[PDB]
Amino acid sequence: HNLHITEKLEVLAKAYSVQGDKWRALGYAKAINALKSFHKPVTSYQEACSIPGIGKRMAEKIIEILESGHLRKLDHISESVPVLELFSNIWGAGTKTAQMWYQQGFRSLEDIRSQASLTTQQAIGLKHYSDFLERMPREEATEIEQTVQKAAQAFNSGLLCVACGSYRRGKATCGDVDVLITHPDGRSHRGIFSRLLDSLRQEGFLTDDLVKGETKYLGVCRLPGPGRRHRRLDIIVVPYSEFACALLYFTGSAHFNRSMRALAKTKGMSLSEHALSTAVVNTHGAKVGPGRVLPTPTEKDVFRLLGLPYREPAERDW
DNA sequence: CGGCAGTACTG
DNA sequence: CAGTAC
DNA sequence: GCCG
Ligand SMILES: Nc1ccn([C@H]2C[C@H](O)[C@@H](COP(=O)(O)OP(=O)(O)OP(=O)(O)O)O2)c(=O)n1
Ligand SMILES: [Ca+2]
Ligand code: NA
Ligand code: NA
Repeated sequence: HNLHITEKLEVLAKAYSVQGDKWRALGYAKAINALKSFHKPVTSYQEACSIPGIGKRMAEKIIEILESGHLRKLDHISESVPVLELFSNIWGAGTKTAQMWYQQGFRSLEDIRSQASLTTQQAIGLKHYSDFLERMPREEATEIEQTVQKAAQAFNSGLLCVACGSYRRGKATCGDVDVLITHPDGRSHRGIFSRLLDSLRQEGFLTDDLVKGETKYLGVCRLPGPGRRHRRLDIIVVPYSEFACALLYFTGSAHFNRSMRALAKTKGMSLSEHALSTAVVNTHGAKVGPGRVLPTPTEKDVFRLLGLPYREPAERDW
């Protein structure tokens, strides 16, 4: 493996990310992930400059670690970065909020609890700071999925409930659970949140609400009994016609999703959680021209329409 | 030069 | 709207 | 940061 250039680069990428330089961190993340899974430990520059996701600047960076075992840029990391990471790991606080709290003199979560002004969402995030940093065993995700299914199938036994994300990709542990709900009849999915969430609330299962939209719920749940932790839970209701694209999107991974949107763009197509469709119309779309929705009854058709072989969820774990 | 996704909340 | 998240 |  490459673990003597990546380890240095990953410290720079984190500092860029927590300081809000989202695009530079992207390029670092890609270039790093390239190094991770390369067959060979890289030897020198051409080898580098001739790599996908490694350009002149990164190439220069790559030889320093090769030539010197050190990269000078690592000596100019702001002392703020660890605190910014601490603050942005609060659900609901991002880089802008973290930088403002830092500028205001806050340095610890005790400072935040006692003096910061917090949104409803950030207060819930703070209250579950440790829990939301933990992963749950996939068997607990199954229990959470079944709790949603049981509550849903009580109002309409036709409803289909599927846990996506890292659960559907087969991982041993899961950061949170994303439950997708549809109905093959095409309509009965509409307006089920009021009853479903009221039902899950009457349990004591749902403990906090983060986002209560018309098709999307983001909140916090806890199963009964001792030794249970609070978990992040999303519930997304989609029409049956979008089910394939929604399953793909919410199964991820997020890096797999990014690669698929890029591949779709090469074919003049758009890929979202709602549809695979023909482009609107320079770059980043056009002003007029809605585009056509391509028929995607199953996940397999999205791959096919992109000219790609079907990948089971476990093989999307990029 | 400029995209690297578009949309959904929240306030 | 800006910020955050998916 | 990467890329076209
Ligand atoms: N920035 C993001 C965030 C999410 N997603 C999609 C793909 C993810 O798989 C899915 C669910 O979001 P999560 O953050 O829960 O993704 P995972 O379940 O894969 O995260 P984890 O590895 O912790 O399990 O939404 C995306 O495309 N882009
Ligand atoms: Ca998840
Ligand atoms: Na956060
Ligand atoms: Na999630």
